[PDB]
Amino acid sequence: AMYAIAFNLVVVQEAYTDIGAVLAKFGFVRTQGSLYTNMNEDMANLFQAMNALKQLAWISQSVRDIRAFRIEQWSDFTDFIRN
Amino acid sequence: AMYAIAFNLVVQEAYTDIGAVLAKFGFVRTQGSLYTNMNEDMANLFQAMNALKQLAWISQSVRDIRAFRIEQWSDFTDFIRN
Repeated sequence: AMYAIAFNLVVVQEAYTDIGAVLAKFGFVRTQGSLYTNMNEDMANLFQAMNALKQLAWISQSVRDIRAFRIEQWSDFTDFIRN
Repeated sequence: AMYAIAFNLVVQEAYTDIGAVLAKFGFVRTQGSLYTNMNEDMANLFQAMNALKQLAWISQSVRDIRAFRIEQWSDFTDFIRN
């Protein structure tokens, strides 16, 4: 299924870099904003991504809000908008 | 259900004007350039997208725009902030 991670930071580009690096290790790529998606893997993979983030000592003081969710009915409106 | 709109722009700026149109159909910016509405249906999302479409300049200045349903919305803030 399609899993997604979205967050709010308080820190910038470096933190976004280091978080993106941890998430890339589990197939989560920045798609549209501060939204990281993985269209392939399951919940165990999402949970390993979230454990890997926890490991980063500084993330608890830089992340205000972090959401993970399943995306369904992923739909492209780019053409619907470009007329 | 929970619906969301995510986009990539090229040219806070006109995030204001898109956000204003989307706020009219209950879509609020929640986490980045991600606008969410927990409440309404596909018809509401549809007229939100028509409302964007009518903006003259949005064709030049949107590269990618997705809409989708969110399920299993989960809060990992406590999970992380330990």
